[PDB]
Amino acid sequence: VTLTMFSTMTNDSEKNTLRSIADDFEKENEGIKIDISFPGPDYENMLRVKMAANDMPDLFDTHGWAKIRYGEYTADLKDMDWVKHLDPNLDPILKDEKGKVYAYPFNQAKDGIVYNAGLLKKYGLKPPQTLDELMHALETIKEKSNGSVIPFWFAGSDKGALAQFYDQLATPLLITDDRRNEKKALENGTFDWSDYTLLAETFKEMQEKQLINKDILTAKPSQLVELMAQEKIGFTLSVTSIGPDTREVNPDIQLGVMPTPAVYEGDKPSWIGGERHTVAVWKDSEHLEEAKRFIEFAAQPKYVKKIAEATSFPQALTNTEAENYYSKFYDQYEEIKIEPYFDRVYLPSGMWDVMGTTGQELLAGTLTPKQVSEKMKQEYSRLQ
Ligand SMILES: OC[C@H]1O[C@H](OC[C@H]2O[C@H](OC[C@H]3O[C@H](O[C@]4(CO)O[C@H](CO)[C@@H](O)[C@@H]4O)[C@H](O)[C@@H](O)[C@@H]3O)[C@H](O)[C@@H](O)[C@H]2O)[C@H](O)[C@@H](O)[C@H]1O
Repeated sequence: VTLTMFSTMTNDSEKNTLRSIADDFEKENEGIKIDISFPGPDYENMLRVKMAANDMPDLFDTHGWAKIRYGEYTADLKDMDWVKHLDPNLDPILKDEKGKVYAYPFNQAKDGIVYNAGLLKKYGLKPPQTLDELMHALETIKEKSNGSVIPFWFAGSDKGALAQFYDQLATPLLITDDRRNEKKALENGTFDWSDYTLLAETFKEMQEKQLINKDILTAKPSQLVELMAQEKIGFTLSVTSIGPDTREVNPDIQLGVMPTPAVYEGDKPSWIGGERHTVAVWKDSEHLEEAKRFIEFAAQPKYVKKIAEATSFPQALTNTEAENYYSKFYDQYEEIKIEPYFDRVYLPSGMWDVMGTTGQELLAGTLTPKQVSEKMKQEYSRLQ
């Protein structure tokens, strides 16, 4: 029997690691073969088509939507052994009031911004805690290195790489400042999107002042490691997970990680948390028990550790004696709270693609910042 498995993993390191775990399983389980697909930027649409057809892979990544999008398609995992080791922070995300456990997490999100620590030290820059401090850090980097380095780098041929910027900054913009937020209108379903303009404007000024890569619209995730590894990049969104690979290329580099900065004075930064890579079992799998056996195999301390190390993402289980990759900085920001992804819990499914699409067009010049907010509103209403 062959089990189908789908994953949102796009990093060669992590994908191979997953593959070799799948292989170790196959060699310990005679009847059972595992085929894994990694469609990356096309993942979410492929799974929407599979849900609509009700023809799901046996194992599939839920990538932040286990309950809200995939819930009806998932088998209940609550009786599996690994469950007692789930980091409590994920309890409300992967469990419901019935006791159901919707998916198994390979890791979890703790997303901010990654930077070249040695470069920041060279320009007398502390890690920015506000958007405005970030913009100033970008300006210093540019003029101080005299244009040698790209202050903030985005693989903008990939929509998600741009959506990511908006999605993270929406939190401090619209949610966390209890004096300036839009939770009520978001929970009404009446949010008008005027605030969102600030984000699009910010990105436009970043390209206006050459604070980002000029090849942003053509830049691909492939190219990042190379440039970080040769000290031509100040900042990237932490989700690019390049610290493992760039170290393997150049062990001299001191990278740091910092939370997503605040937008309004008085507000604090936030880590953005929740699911990153998960595997759920299709409720209607013909090999339910085999599919769960893969998960049980994968949840062994050793394989948790393998998969943990293949990224810089923190671990999801409490059972691993291993420290998180950036535990050093996390101690330094023990004060900072964790927020869920803005699009995962405050928006209907669909807004992520619009976020990324409109990020591209802003950069290409097809839309002004105001017209970006307008497209988001239009699509947000359409989704209700
Ligand atoms: O991050 C918030 C986002 O989370 C879910 O999105 C799922 C996501 O899956 C694919 O990307 C996963 C991929 O992300 C990283 O890689 C890149 C390049 O660094 O970053 C982009 C996302 O910011 C991504 O498109 C690029 O591949 C990460 O390093 C890697 O480990 C991950 O496997 C897909 O490409 C992307 O578009 C998304 O569909 C969630 O569904 C979203 O709603 C949102 O909350």
